[PDB]
Amino acid sequence: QGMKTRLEQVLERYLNGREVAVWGVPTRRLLRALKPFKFHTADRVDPQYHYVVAVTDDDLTDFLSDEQSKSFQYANDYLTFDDEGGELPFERMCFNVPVGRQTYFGDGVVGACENGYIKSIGQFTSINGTAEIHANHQLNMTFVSDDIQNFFNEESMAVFQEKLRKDPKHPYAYSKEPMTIGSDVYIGAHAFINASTVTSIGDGAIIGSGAVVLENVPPFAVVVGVPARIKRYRFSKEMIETLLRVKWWDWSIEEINENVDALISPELFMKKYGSL
Amino acid sequence: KTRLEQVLERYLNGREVAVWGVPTRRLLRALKPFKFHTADRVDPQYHYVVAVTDDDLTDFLSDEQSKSFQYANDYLTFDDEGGELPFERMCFNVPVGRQTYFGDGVVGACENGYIKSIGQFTSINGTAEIHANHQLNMTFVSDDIQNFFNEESMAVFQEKLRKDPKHPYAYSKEPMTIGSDVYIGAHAFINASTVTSIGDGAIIGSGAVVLENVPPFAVVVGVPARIKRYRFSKEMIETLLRVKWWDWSIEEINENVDALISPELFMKKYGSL
Amino acid sequence: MKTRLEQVLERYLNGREVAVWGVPTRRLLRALKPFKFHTADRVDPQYHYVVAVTDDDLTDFLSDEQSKSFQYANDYLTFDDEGGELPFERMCFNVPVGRQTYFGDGVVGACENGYIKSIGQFTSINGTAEIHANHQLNMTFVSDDIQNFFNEESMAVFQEKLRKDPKHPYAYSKEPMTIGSDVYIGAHAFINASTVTSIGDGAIIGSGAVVLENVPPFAVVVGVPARIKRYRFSKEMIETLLRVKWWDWSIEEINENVDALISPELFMKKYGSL
Ligand SMILES: NC[C@H]1O[C@H](O[C@H]2[C@H](O)[C@@H](O[C@H]3O[C@H](CO)[C@@H](O)[C@H](N)[C@H]3O)[C@H](N)C[C@@H]2N)[C@H](N)C[C@@H]1O
Ligand SMILES: NC[C@H]1O[C@H](O[C@H]2[C@H](O)[C@@H](O[C@H]3O[C@H](CO)[C@@H](O)[C@H](N)[C@H]3O)[C@H](N)C[C@@H]2N)[C@H](N)C[C@@H]1O
Ligand SMILES: NC[C@H]1O[C@H](O[C@H]2[C@H](O)[C@@H](O[C@H]3O[C@H](CO)[C@@H](O)[C@H](N)[C@H]3O)[C@H](N)C[C@@H]2N)[C@H](N)C[C@@H]1O
Ligand SMILES: [Cl-]
Ligand SMILES: [Cl-]
Ligand SMILES: [Cl-]
Repeated sequence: QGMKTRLEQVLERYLNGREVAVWGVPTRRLLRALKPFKFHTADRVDPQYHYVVAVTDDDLTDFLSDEQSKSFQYANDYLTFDDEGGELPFERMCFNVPVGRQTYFGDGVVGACENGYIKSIGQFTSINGTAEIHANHQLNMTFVSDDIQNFFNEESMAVFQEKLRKDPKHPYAYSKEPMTIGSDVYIGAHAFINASTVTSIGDGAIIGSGAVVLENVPPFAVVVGVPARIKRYRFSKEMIETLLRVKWWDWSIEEINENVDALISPELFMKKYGSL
Repeated sequence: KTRLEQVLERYLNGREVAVWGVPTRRLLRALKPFKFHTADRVDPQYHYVVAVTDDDLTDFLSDEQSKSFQYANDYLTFDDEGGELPFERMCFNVPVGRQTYFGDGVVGACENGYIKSIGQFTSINGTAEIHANHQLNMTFVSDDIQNFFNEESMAVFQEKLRKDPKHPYAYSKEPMTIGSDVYIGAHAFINASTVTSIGDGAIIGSGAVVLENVPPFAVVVGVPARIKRYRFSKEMIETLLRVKWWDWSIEEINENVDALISPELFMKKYGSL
Repeated sequence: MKTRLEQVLERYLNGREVAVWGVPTRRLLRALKPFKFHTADRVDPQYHYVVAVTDDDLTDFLSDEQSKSFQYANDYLTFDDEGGELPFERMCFNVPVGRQTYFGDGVVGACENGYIKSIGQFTSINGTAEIHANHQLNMTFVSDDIQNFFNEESMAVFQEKLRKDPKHPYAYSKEPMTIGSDVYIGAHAFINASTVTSIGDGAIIGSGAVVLENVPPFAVVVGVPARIKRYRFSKEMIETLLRVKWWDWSIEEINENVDALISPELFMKKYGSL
């Protein structure tokens, strides 16, 4: 019943008949994910024969200081286990939340993926690890608690859950669409997005540090403050829609390199793609 | 007395602890008064499974063996001092009511003597923080400078700290009482030097910085925290404080679930008249 | 690049054996390779330097009755605590940190990213404080890891605009930030490494404050964004504090002026300018 690890998705694509070399104190969840593969505790490693798996980020710090690590490419030959939110060169799943290329995030939103709060996360999105995404409890009852249900019997729970499924303010993200976090998004430190009231973080939206987001963010909007407010937009409204049609975040690696000057210069991006 | 110890004193029932995960020195110290082993084949009739990390419990509950293990009754996580429980428990020496949970920041607050008790059915976000102020009336704001103080220098340092009316390090003030039916959001902050109570039913929004007492059933948001609304009318707040549903038995909670679900039904039933 | 533990063992081990309290990690064994270590059992400070692997391991040790004879730093230390205070000036990565100054893992990462030039003495930084920089905001994209798809030539142009940018994305083309002495920083506080270069001596950053520019010495900043609430002392006292620099005193001098450090009024009647 174990969900598919981020490590499992990498090994499925890059192990290539090698043996996994565990770098660090192995854990029960790691051993569980490493069952269908040949693995051993790492000593002397070779990218021809071994794929290095550092258990903790502390273990990766140790591996990347070692001389043997210089022959190992990120993702292609090594990876960290305890980093479910780490970026990848391909489109992955987090639990069952699709996550695009070069998109990383922390543990608060990994849990938000587990809670069914997020529908999907786009490409090239940078989310600070300390960002958090939680829902609201019911606000229309005599109690605000959630774990009182542990004391509810079958009859008391049927009538509790029935009201939640009808609450139009979506407690615990009920009866609402899971939120989509677009591509080219930046989320600052200590940011919070209410999962009960937000369904869309637009493409290109920039959420400032310490911002509390209670509503949808328009595409390429910059929001700051408690509560978050639109301070500026990244580009004009004509480039905003042109961006939403050109969709550079879905290019190939060869196309990204072939349009580097357009990605580096928004003015040149317009002179190249803003055809009418 | 650790949280695992309080459960094992209650629900182990002569079984043997099954350690799901790599054991730590502190867990090995707590499991000393019982027999234990590394979990392989587990049966809830023979074993109480104890997951070391939250990552261990996730692996255990996804195993086909956990299908007959009940929460707290048959299993528990050791590195979850702030996890909820079906009976009133102690966090260090801070009482905590039933179905109430918090994070490690609040755990350290309990350890620092900042909290007097935490009520029933209270939901505290793990990223919530509770710290006190340093001394602000002296030439230095540092605390660890006292590590360079000798026996005579700290006699006068500690002397003025306890005289300080602003309660540096929560000095000369009652510890903080967090009521029942309380909700506190993520990244919230409560100042242990200037806050003595969070009322019953109080709701602290995410990202809110609480510097003064929150009234019962008040909804506070912002930096600093300010009251945005009250949960119920004044009359229901009076009756909610006389009834105290959070102290009901499991029986009364299930019997009056209709009153717990609808505030208006609660009002006619337990209201004054 | 010595660790916090390596710095302490080179100075206080004194021919003893390090006794490891807890399950040893890969990075701890590597730090302990030049020393004589073994699993802790029965420990004596005349014989052993107890090393606790995790914060959770040290709590277990100090509750044990064998810890009653050990002293902090001199006789025991925690491994996973690069931001923990020390009774001497230390090096976090390659960032000088003053005596009795502590921070959390976010600021340790800020030292690793080169965002911090130095951190003063007797500075108290909450563990949930953060110091991150801005990505480029004058481009078509805000991503950083998109550069993992950049080839050799595209990387050149990208890195070129970054060093040209006057707003200092990723703290480029700007001086690393200085954090003064006798500074306090509340929980959940954030300092932008792209636009800040100095946290003045004696500054106080209140909880939840978003500091977007330099904080003067002895100013108290709060809010989102952070603005000056008050100053700890008068303008004349700040100027005397900046010349006296009590945070550079010897342990003897600190005790000899414990009355001047406790009462600001006594500090001025003794060090105030003529
Ligand atoms: N190191 C400096 C960089 O840090 C961040 O990016 C980096 C992220 O912080 C990294 O995040 C990793 O570390 C963070 C915690 O710091 C974890 O939350 C996250 N899941 C884990 O993947 C991620 N793996 C790589 C990415 N380029 C900043 N957004 C940009 C900055 O230049
Ligand atoms: N999983 C989704 C739910 O998460 C929270 O509740 C849950 C709490 O977050 C849980 O708390 C546990 O997990 C949290 C988060 O990591 C820890 O901070 C906490 N110390 C630990 O005890 C607790 N054990 C169960 C409770 N239902 C939300 N308040 C409600 C939400 O529906
Ligand atoms: N316990 C109560 C005290 O907490 C803090 O200080 C304490 C610091 O928070 C401690 O910092 C340690 O604990 C913190 C918090 O977990 C970690 O962020 C930090 N890396 C770790 O070194 C440090 N080792 C000791 C110092 N007296 C307050 N600043 C003062 C308060 O009286
Ligand atoms: Cl629920
Ligand atoms: Cl103290
Ligand atoms: Cl870069």
